[PDB]
Amino acid sequence: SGFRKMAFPSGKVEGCMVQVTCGTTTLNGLWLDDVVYCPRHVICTSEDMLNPNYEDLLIRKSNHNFLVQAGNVQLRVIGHSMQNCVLKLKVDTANPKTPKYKFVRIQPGQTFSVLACYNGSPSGVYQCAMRPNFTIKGSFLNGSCGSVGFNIDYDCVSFCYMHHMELPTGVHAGTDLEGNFYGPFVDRQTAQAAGTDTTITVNVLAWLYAAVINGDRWFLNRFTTTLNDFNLVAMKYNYEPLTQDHVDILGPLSAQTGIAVLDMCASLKELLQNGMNGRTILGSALLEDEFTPFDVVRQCSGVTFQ
Amino acid sequence: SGFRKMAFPSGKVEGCMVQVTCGTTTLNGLWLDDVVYCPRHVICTSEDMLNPNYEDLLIRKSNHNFLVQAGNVQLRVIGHSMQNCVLKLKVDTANPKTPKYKFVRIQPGQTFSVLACYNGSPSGVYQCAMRPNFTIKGSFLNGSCGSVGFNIDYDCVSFCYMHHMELPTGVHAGTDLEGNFYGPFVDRQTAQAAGTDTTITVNVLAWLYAAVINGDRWFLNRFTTTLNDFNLVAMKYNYEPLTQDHVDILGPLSAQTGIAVLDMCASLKELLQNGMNGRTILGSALLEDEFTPFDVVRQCSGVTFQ
Repeated sequence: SGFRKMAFPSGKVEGCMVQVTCGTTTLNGLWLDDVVYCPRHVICTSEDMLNPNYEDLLIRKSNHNFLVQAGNVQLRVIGHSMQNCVLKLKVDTANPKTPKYKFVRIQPGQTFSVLACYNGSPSGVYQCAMRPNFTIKGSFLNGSCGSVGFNIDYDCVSFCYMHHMELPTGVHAGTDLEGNFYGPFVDRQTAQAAGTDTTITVNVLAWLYAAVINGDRWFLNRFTTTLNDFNLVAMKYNYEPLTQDHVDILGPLSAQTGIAVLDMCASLKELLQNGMNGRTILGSALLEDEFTPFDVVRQCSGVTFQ
Repeated sequence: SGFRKMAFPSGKVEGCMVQVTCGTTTLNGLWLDDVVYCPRHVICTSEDMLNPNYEDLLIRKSNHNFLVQAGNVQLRVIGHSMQNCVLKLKVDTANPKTPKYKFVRIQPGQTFSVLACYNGSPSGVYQCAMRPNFTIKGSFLNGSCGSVGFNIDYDCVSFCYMHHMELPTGVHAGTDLEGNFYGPFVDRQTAQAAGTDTTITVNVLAWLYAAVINGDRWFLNRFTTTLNDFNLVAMKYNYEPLTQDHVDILGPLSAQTGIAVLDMCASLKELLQNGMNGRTILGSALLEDEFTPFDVVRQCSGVTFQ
């Protein structure tokens, strides 16, 4: 038993992290096959970030201007191209540690593991979620750019996030592995405002199911509710509205615990109005929304990977 | 910026996990060099656990009774010995992926990363702490026995925990890599009661320092206090008493933020009495004690590893 904020094993990603240097800037890159992916603002100086013209900055760069280093082995750049907001440096050597990988663009509310790196060297791993405003609440310092978020399906590594910038508000924004930013953000140092950071209601319900599995049942009440009457209360507290698709995803958890989705909603509705009265749920005094229904199933059933 | 419950990269440990089977029981093992370490209750049946005599059970076992499997490669057991509560199965093949490792016995309050495994296959990684009652609040299912806790110092992997059993209360107990249990626990299925689970005060202070670094300062008050007057209030709330050694460890954090240790204690003392009044600190409505002062420095400065 027990429930922890669990990340995926990062071994298969550690062997793909390299150090990319272009001029004075040095950040991390993702070495898969004979291509290295990195944020395109590696070609910028501290002054260029205020208003960069990436097309013009890239003209004055040649293949021999990029220093790709894997530990102590130097990679030779044979060709460079800019796809959206990422650079694709084609190197001469393929990565022998290239795993069965895949590029995926996730939706808000999904979770993934982040491997924070500095100078191509791994520093730590943690789990987080794509907020509804397309930001993530991560832990990044200067030089962490190029760190990647990923999930694992048995033996396949699904890359879904590359870190690009920290907003003046302390939250983090990045792109998929094709160079398309999540949200309306751009890679320049300017005041960019994010929207309302709502709570991922479907994730909260999955977390309450995990609590019942582990013995916490005090929040179970005698009431029920309707999908509409719940969303009416949810919107008032800046909670994402619940749809029928969300009910279908919670089906397995409903079957294992013997508690209907709408009944669990009635317990949550009560919690949203009356609070938690100093009690805790799974050792937390707040409602957690960084576990998806799949995360709960995976952790409460012991799913392994290559 | 930002602050996350960060675990160490598990790549160097993934390559050391194997599957150990003896009769009907199958659990995980740690393959370092030509030796495989695993819990000794792998030789027990479900009935033997109620009152096992490990000496007598081990006599009826030969080297060819243990099935050590690394992925799809079979290991040959050449010699077995029982050191305290762990079995040391000497195999014929040395692990080519053996990292610079080290066995260490940690003290209560220290933190480490856990690699939860099933059938020798990694499942997830999370960070946790050795509670003052020598238990850990982990996430383990049946078959997770043999999973290891570890830290990383640059290129050296320090193994400090092996999981053995789940207590009837839902908490977890295990041994160091020499087979000595943490706490007064034994590897048999019987009612074992743990003591008072107090709060690790030194870790809470380190966490408050991390908050100030990241912009949360509302808890900073105008008071101060003495080491004795604080411990008087701490003991009332089941907090570990603070010693001078703890003050010395918080020195660097005191220098970076410009806030004296005793002043931060005065802020904590206030929080312990008046509560948090619905406010949060680093996104938490409770006082966190699973970050050591070293963890905070490491995450707020970007320490990398091999």
